[PDB]
Amino acid sequence: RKRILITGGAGFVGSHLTDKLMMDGHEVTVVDNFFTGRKRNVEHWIGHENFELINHDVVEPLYIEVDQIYHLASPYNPIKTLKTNTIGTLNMLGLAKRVGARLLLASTSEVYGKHVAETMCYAYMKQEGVEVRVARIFNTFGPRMHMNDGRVVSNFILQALQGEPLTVQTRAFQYVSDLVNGLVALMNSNVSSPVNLGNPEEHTILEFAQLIKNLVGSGSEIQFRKPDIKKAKLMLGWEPVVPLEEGLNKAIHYFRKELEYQA
Amino acid sequence: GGAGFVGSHLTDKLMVDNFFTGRKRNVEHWIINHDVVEPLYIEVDQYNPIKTLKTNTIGTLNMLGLAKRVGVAETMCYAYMKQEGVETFGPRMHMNDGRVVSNFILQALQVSDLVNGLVALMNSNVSSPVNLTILEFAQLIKNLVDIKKAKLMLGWEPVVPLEEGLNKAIHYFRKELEYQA
Amino acid sequence: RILITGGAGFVGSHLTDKLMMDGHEVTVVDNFFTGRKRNVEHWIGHENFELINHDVVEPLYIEVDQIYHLASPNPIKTLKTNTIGTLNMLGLAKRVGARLLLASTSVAETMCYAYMKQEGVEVRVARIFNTFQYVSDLVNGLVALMNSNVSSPVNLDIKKAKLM
Amino acid sequence: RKRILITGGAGFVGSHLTDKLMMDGHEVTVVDNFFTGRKRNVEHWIGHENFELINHDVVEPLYIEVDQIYHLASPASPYNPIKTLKTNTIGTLNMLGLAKRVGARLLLASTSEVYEGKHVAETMCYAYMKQEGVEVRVARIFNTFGPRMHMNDGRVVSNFILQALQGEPLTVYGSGSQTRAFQYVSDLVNGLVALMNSNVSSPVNLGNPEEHTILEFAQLIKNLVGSGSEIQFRKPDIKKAKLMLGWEPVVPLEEGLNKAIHYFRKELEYQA
Amino acid sequence: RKRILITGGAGFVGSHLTDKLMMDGHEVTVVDNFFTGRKRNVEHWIGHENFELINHDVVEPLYIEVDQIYHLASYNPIKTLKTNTIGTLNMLGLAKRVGARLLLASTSEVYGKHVAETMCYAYMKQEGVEVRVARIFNTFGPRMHMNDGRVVSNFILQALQGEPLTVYSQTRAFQYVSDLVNGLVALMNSNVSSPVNLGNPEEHTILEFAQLIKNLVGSGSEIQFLRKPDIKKAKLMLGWEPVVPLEEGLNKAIHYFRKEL
Amino acid sequence: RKRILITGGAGFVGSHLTDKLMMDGHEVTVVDNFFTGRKRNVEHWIGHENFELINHDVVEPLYIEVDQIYHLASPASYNPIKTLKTNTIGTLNMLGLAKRVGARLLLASTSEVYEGKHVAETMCYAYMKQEGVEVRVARIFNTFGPRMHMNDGRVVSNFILQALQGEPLTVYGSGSQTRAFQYVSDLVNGLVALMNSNVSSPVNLGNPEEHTILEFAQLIKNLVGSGSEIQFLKPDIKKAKLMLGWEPVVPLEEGLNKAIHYFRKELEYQA
Ligand SMILES: NC(=O)c1ccc[n+]([C@@H]2O[C@H](COP(=O)([O-])OP(=O)(O)OC[C@H]3O[C@@H](n4cnc5c(N)ncnc54)[C@H](O)[C@@H]3O)[C@@H](O)[C@H]2O)c1
Ligand SMILES: NC(=O)c1ccc[n+]([C@@H]2O[C@H](COP(=O)([O-])OP(=O)(O)OC[C@H]3O[C@@H](n4cnc5c(N)ncnc54)[C@H](O)[C@@H]3O)[C@@H](O)[C@H]2O)c1
Ligand SMILES: NC(=O)c1ccc[n+]([C@@H]2O[C@H](COP(=O)([O-])OP(=O)(O)OC[C@H]3O[C@@H](n4cnc5c(N)ncnc54)[C@H](O)[C@@H]3O)[C@@H](O)[C@H]2O)c1
Ligand SMILES: NC(=O)c1ccc[n+]([C@@H]2O[C@H](COP(=O)([O-])OP(=O)(O)OC[C@H]3O[C@@H](n4cnc5c(N)ncnc54)[C@H](O)[C@@H]3O)[C@@H](O)[C@H]2O)c1
Ligand SMILES: NC(=O)c1ccc[n+]([C@@H]2O[C@H](COP(=O)([O-])OP(=O)(O)OC[C@H]3O[C@@H](n4cnc5c(N)ncnc54)[C@H](O)[C@@H]3O)[C@@H](O)[C@H]2O)c1
Ligand SMILES: NC(=O)c1ccc[n+]([C@@H]2O[C@H](COP(=O)([O-])OP(=O)(O)OC[C@H]3O[C@@H](n4cnc5c(N)ncnc54)[C@H](O)[C@@H]3O)[C@@H](O)[C@H]2O)c1
Ligand SMILES: O=c1ccn([C@@H]2O[C@H](COP(=O)(O)OP(=O)(O)O)[C@@H](O)[C@H]2O)c(=O)[nH]1
Repeated sequence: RKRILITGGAGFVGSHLTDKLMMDGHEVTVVDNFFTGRKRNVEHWIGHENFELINHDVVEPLYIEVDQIYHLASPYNPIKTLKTNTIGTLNMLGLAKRVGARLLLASTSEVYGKHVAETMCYAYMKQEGVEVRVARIFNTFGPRMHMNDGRVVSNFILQALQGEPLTVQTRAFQYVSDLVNGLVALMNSNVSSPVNLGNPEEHTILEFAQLIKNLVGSGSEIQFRKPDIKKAKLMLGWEPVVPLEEGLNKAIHYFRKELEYQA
Repeated sequence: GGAGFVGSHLTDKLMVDNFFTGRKRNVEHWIINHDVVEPLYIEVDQYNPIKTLKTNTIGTLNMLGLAKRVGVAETMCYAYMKQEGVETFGPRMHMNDGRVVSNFILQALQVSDLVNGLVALMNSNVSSPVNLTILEFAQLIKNLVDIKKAKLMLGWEPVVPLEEGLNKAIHYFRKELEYQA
Repeated sequence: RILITGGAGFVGSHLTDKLMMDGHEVTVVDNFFTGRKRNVEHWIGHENFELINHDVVEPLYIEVDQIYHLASPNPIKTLKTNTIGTLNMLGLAKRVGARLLLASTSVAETMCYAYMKQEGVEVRVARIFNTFQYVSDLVNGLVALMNSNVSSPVNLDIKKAKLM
Repeated sequence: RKRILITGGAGFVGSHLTDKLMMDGHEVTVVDNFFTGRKRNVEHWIGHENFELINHDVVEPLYIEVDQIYHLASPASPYNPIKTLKTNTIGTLNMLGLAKRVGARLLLASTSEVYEGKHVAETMCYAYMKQEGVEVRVARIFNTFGPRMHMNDGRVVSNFILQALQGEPLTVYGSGSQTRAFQYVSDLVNGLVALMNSNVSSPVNLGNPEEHTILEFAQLIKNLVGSGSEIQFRKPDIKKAKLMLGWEPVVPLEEGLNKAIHYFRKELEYQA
Repeated sequence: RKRILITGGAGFVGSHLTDKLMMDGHEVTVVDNFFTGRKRNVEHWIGHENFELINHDVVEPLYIEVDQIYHLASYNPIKTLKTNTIGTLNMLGLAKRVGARLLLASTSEVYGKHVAETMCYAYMKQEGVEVRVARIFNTFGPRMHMNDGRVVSNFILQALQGEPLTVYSQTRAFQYVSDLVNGLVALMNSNVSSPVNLGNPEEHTILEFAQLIKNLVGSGSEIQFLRKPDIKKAKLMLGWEPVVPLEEGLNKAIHYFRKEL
Repeated sequence: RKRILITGGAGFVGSHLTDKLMMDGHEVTVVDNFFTGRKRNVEHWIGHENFELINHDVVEPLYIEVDQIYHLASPASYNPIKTLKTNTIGTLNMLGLAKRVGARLLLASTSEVYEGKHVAETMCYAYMKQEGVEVRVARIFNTFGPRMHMNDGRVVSNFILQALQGEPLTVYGSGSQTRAFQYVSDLVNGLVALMNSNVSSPVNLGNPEEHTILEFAQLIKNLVGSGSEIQFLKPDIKKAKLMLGWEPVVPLEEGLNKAIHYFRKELEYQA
């Protein structure tokens, strides 16, 4: 069992990763500045002997002894984002260099500051021999996700839950636990080249509208880049195993829980 | 300290926090992550005991070092005054604090007047300190499920009755417990 | 290895002598705000003594075994000394595993029991009374209280000190 | 007349830019860490009342009162990727912060290679413009040659001048049908000053659209040098600069090559 | 009347200087880390509206708004060098910043206080800092250091104790302190940039001093064996000269030593 | 073989030292802020595995792990305040470094102690006495050779310049005053000898062989092959000779020729 640091672990993906790593009995250190993260996503672990929550900004230098580093800190405010993606990543690479820790960069499918984040990691690998991992994350959904990210899956759930009409090409979405398995898979693998972590199983916009409507139980009216993971299938033995129905239900539950709290 | 219980209701009426015991949801309808232990520079007009003690002392020292710059914590206020010329239940409250009233509500389910009193003492010239049955609470919560100095120097008094105050608090407690499921 | 903050003072300097007579590596930290360097100058030069011009509100990084924190003197500087200065010695204590004795009177106490409960700092709190009690006996009491096992407060009603 | 700061001003382009701004009577300050720049490139201005040379790294914060900022600070690649990346990102952020703090206009010297860190460098300038209202300018610079240029930059024009001067055979990869577009530095320098004082905050290509085949450069340089050397075996679109700035390369190739050949020859003789 | 900073103003020369400037109704400020100075030397003034004491090391940057800076701050060799170099750099830095006239208290052993001189003239030449350099000669009087080891202290100590005056024919000249202070203020408020000798041009041999002090102490003590100050420049520019006879001087100094012991 | 730090190693003396120590197979680190030094004087070693160049100012604290420290970082003569700070704060720092990492420090002082070089020596002995730092002090006399500052107002530099440029060789007085000059490789050998010796007291490193001003003028005139017109207007190394067994071995004509070559190459570059 290892000492793991998770930047942005108080967010959507980070908190779910935090759950799994705590379950495996690791010393998880979460660093978050709560810009888009919430203390609530990890508050169940506050007090636990192997967990620690630090209100810290990755733009500011951080000095801790850890074994692994999941760098997931990246949020409207373009300057703060650019500084986080660059100065923040440089710092985590500096920290991994100083304490001899492995760093996984949570990059994005949008690379087809995140682009230069990949490069910075490879700059430290090529030059300072820092063990790096680069995951190219595609569209991900689930509990604790940002409800108003304007994305097509979130809108349909919201509109369905409030009885509003569902206002309406293919979309690929993966459940968050799939991604979390993928990150952990990649982290402990020996693949240092970039790896696509997304769900290649696509569905049309209308198909999601019709599926979510049924799963919610609403009387709402309907008005008027596919991820290739053959590398992950082969190098990691990884693929999404959580069915669309099971994942959507857990997410619908979370949204439902949140909307009732705002009344 | 405005991301808290009294902090949020005081922010509300008038329209910096590390979210240690505060939450963003308490003020997010108006949208700095700063620990008051660290020196803060902005131009204005008006469980873990170590962190609590460092906050109340080093923190209050800063705000007095800020107040002085831009024009036991009680004693530090009067030290700055003399030397440097420097001048409860409700929603969003801590449920698991251990308070008698709070405990009864949790077992049964299973503040604006303070905001006025802070404002009234603030815009007044009184720097001197000013103050702002068990069964009957139990039987009332079950159904629904000395300030004389503030009366002469301020003319302020609590005007919200007891039942108006508990029901508004009960609503909040219920809302939270459903969220925990 | 013993560190005495405010050891160029009334009590600190008699405390300084007694500990230098027993041959401990005394280090006196002081800012001379109220303490006179004459009080301890007769020790300057010897191998065991060291005098450091230092204000406790500024962090102090030294390596000692015991800390006789007696630093206490303009009301604002007095409050920064009692609060921050104490937080800096408990931080020094916690950092170098030093046993700390507070010199309370008949807030800093609370910090001292905070660091014991939370960070496991060995602390000693002496509620000192009016001294001119004679100073030689107070040193006897402070030195006795440091090398004992009583964490709680002890007056120097001395029913507790006499029996413990 | 203005107070101008030039980061990387001790290098190839920056020093030529420095010459021009000094001649125009400005208070030019050069900030450089001499990682690839040379003090000789600007030593002629040292002592002059309007010039100041600072040994500074743009990765470290800098606080000086200026009106305009020419951000040319970026090492070249023949090397040290971490320092390059840190310079292009933390360096730019430092200068954008300065420009915001003192109300200064910043021209970023970007590159044609964006068609690393130069890309995210552009984005940061616009982030500051959009959010902090900082006046920014972005030049996308194409291949530039001339005096004070790095001779071993692996570039095709540098190699031909070198091999010709040493009587070595001029090596041509392939059939030499590939085309290369090169601008003299005083042209680029002219584009940069124009762009700075214009009101075009969108990226502007500064390059020489006049192309020539590899074989054409080989033979021209061969003749201009006067050697018995043997021959062995992204085009800049600048209509935006031509229209918004009234700028175009006006220095003929021959005049520019003679001057570059001179610099190389003077340097090679000093290394003997 | 001006805002005067005096570094080392709690020392021997420093403190008598603080006495005059305070008596003249100035706003004096002492910055001192107490390395070889004592609070009782200036305790007389603490609490006064125009006096302020600061326990401060000049090796650490200082930022106060003063008009004139008397830089007198100066066993432990490394700390002394740091104090005399960095310390002086800081006060010259301070003076450049708040436009103050700095007077350096240099010594006659210049014939690193030499470099402190050279720094003051580079800040004058290059940054336009008004500077005053006093080359100070051997001084004695009240509040002087009994155990410093100089020929005059040992000859009062050993006289007063009854111990033999230890003598190692060569000549020394000594001025009284109230005379060095009068000439320090006179140099500050003058227009002389170049260094000016502050001393007493009356040499006495080493053995002469030992028998002299004896007849002043009047104790049963025996004797057992084992750069002349030119002040003409200070005369004509400053109108300053030692006015205190040696005899009266040594008496006042013995009265300090005898009271202490 | 040791890890050696050379401050100011991009200067005249420093780069020639750097060459020698790199040839001897040491791990040489050059620290310089290029205020009077030039990267070209050392660039041939950049890329080599045992060489590292750091653009650093010794007035700023430096933390490196080394065995020996050659402290040559001091500008030549303009800006007095920066010279003063480098010689004092710069030295305090390099001694502070030496104390922290246990390194032997050689200070390059000057014969002018017969500015800031005097007090630089004292600081070294303060650290030796108080902090047990192993220190060495070389009192360097006038040195000439390739890579030297040409416009240092020095009598030999001026004579080569004026001769190379066909200008008249101006000689003040009758030119009967005498000057002693050493070639740089001689000075370097002395420095390495002084560094690896056990002599911690100051040691003069100079060429005791003196010549009159007019003698240098006429020799330099002849060695250049110029038609320049002539117009009109001491190092004691016996301790170095005995303790280190060192003495200058490079003849004057040989040293002057190599120096004349350097000046000549430089003036042509200034065309
Ligand atoms: N969410 C997706 O579907 C998706 C898609 C592609 C890529 N990704 C990648 O996955 C990672 C996790 O994203 P998410 O969807 O959980 O977003 P999120 O906002 O839930 O997670 C970001 C977390 O980082 C923290 N943070 C941001 N800036 C910080 C700073 N300067 N200092 C300290 N903490 C800071 C925030 O407070 C938040 O807790 C992201 O980095 C993103 O690039 C996510
Ligand atoms: N509510 C009551 O009945 C009551 C009773 C007695 C005293 N008080 C006083 O009234 C004040 C209001 O209490 P509340 O009910 O709003 O508590 P709260 O916990 O809701 O709010 C306190 C806020 O201060 C912030 N904070 C704490 N330590 C900090 C630090 N070191 N740096 C930055 N921010 C920090 C927390 O994040 C929190 O938001 C409290 O300070 C307390 O001292 C309240
Ligand atoms: N008998 C009494 O006089 C009496 C009565 C009640 C309480 N006490 C307590 O006993 C303790 C000893 O008191 P004392 O009379 O010996 O004190 P004192 O005033 O004689 O000595 C206090 C010492 O602390 C030093 N000091 C003050 N502030 C400092 C700072 N910020 N940093 C470093 N040094 C600093 C002073 O220079 C002085 O040497 C005190 O802490 C006081 O609270 C004493
Ligand atoms: N010259 C070309 O052909 C060409 C082509 C495309 C783009 N550009 C752009 O033009 C700009 C200037 O190019 P150049 O050929 O003059 O480059 P150059 O390599 O000759 O000079 C860059 C200058 O900046 C200095 N510098 C480097 N890193 C620094 C740091 N971290 N802090 C402070 N100073 C630093 C270097 O020493 C050098 O003087 C570059 O940014 C380059 O991207 C040039
Ligand atoms: N009086 C003489 O015999 C004599 C003779 C020649 C020269 N001088 C010069 O006159 C000046 C005054 O001498 P003095 O006899 O008063 O000496 P002194 O030792 O009595 O005075 C020195 C004062 O400087 C202070 N000091 C020392 N280091 C300090 C630091 N780092 N920061 C702040 N304060 C510091 C000490 O606390 C002390 O008060 C000295 O500079 C000395 O060089 C004196
Ligand atoms: N050659 C001589 O004639 C001679 C005579 C007497 C003494 N010396 C001494 O020999 C040493 C070498 O002198 P030189 O002739 O090589 O002169 P130089 O000017 O060529 O060497 C000084 C070197 O130190 C560097 N430097 C200056 N300030 C610095 C700082 N703050 N940080 C880092 N580097 C800095 C300069 O860039 C330069 O490379 C000097 O200490 C000088 O005092 C030389
Ligand atoms: O005059 C200045 C002001 C800013 N900075 C640097 O530029 C960075 C970015 O500035 P910004 O305003 O974005 O950051 P902030 O000061 O608000 O934290 C800062 O970290 C500073 O280090 C600078 O070099 N010169």
